Amino acid sequence: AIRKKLVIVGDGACGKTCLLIVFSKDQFPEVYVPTVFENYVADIEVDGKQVELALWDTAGQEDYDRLRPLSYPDTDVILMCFSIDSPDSLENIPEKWTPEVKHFCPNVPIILVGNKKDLRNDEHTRRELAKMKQEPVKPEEGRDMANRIGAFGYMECSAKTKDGVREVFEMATRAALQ
Ligand SMILES: Nc1nc2c(ncn2[C@@H]2O[C@H](COP(=O)(O)OP(=O)(O)O)[C@@H](O)[C@H]2O)c(=O)[nH]1
Ligand SMILES: *[C@H]1O[C@H](CO)[C@@H](O)[C@H](O)[C@H]1NC(C)=O
Repeated sequence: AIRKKLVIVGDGACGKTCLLIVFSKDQFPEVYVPTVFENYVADIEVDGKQVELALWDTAGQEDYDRLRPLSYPDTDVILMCFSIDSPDSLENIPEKWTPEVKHFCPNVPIILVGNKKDLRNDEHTRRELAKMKQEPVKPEEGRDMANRIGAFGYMECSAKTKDGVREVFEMATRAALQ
């Protein structure tokens, strides 16, 4: 049975747990899904192959710099997340998450994921970000960061609408396999 360990990282509130939840809920047959993910085993089928994806969430540990990395050994793929409603979350990709992940997970493939894409054209978030002299992340900034950090790929998604979620995990699975 092919098993791959997936760790999701990124700033607090950038949507890591909701992303795992939407994906996990999409499994068939339908199962009851918990609200915490550590070696959570999800079954996926990708290009005719059954894969056990063991999901680890760093939500709740984003400030535990010494404890969080204990989860990194044997990781096969990384979902590195920022939120499209938070340019600050994007800046932490090269400043915090990428040096960390490359240190503890050398040569482990990274999927760069822009969560909450439904917020890009959200009138309320535009207003809030404007108070800080910021605006939503544009797709091209996401793509350029992916190249900059050497990510396997860049994907945008919304856990709210579910758009792009499937494809995030398909890409992560292919990367873990390859
Ligand atoms: N609009 C929108 N909100 C989201 C999305 N994903 C998560 N959220 C909300 O953003 C907040 C943080 O999500 P969570 O998954 O707990 O982030 P975490 O801190 O990285 O685990 C919660 O209020 C979520 O309901 C999304 O795709 N779109
Ligand atoms: C399972 O999910 C429900 C929401 O769907 C939540 O109320 C419950 O606390 C969760 N149980 C566990 C063990 O995560």
